[PDB]
Amino acid sequence: NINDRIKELGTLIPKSNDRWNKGTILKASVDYIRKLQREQQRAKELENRQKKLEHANRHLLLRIQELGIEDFLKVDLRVAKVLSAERVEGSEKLLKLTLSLGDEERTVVAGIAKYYTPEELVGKKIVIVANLKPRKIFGIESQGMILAASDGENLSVIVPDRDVKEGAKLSAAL
Amino acid sequence: NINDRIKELGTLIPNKGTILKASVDYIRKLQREQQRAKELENRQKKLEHANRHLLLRIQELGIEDFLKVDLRVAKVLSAERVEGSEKLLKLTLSLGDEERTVVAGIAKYYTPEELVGKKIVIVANLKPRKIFGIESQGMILAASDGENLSVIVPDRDVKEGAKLSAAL
Repeated sequence: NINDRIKELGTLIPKSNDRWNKGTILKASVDYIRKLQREQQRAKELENRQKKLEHANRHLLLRIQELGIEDFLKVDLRVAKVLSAERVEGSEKLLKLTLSLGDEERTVVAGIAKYYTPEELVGKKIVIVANLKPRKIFGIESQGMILAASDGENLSVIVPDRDVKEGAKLSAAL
Repeated sequence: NINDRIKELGTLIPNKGTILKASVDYIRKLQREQQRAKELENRQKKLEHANRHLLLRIQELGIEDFLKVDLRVAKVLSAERVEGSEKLLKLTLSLGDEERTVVAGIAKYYTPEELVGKKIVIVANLKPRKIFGIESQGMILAASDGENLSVIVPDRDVKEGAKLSAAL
């Protein structure tokens, strides 16, 4: 009832290595508590610095990843229209896209051959990066590049919600 | 003292058996919450590394951003006030190799007579911006305090078109 609980306090209290009375085993208790009280309060004050540092770290990712208008304007995203698509012989991954920006016709290469059929591409309004650097592929020049979104399993080209005249430049204005 | 110091345990936690039994609970609780702090004290060890890596990255990012700016000394060749505007000055500037044209908004703070001839620091790479009829290839550095506008000039004399460099 009482002595067992005081004896229990003896178990939780660290090794005394000293007399086993009743008051002594109770004295250490208020000592133990007071110390633990001090520790947690010092640790609790420390945690506030960690959170203050937590946000501070995040806020530094924003700063380092910030885009800016002018940097963005250097990237020219425009809606295109597919004219034809043919599978490349000797490759089960590449498709040669013929695109229409209204005025300029472009030749792009895409890896969606497994995920996309030429028949379903013709007529589709896909978004591309026109400015993007040509990378010679299979002895063929890929003028501009195609935007994609991949989970690894699922491949997806990008499309405007409504239909729009081919060639429209994507803006972030208002 | 036994009862009085037990009573002290009453002031500790925010009937003799009740608070005694309420003490072991406070103990067991504290014996857990402290065991966590030792992990959170090692958590904040990794967050110390994070701040370290990001700053050095920002530092490198900061230095890289500076070298993008090609600060070059130019020499005013002409200065004529723009017509219909009381704030603009079209300035022809020799850099020693090619004479660029630059508009400056320092009309109210300067006379063309006092200006012409002085070797001033400008921003070279700055994109050419057309300002009502003139194609300014770069822009000039001017300090403003609200009371005084001041163009920027090297302390000693140096060859025109010199590349203003910071140390590193």
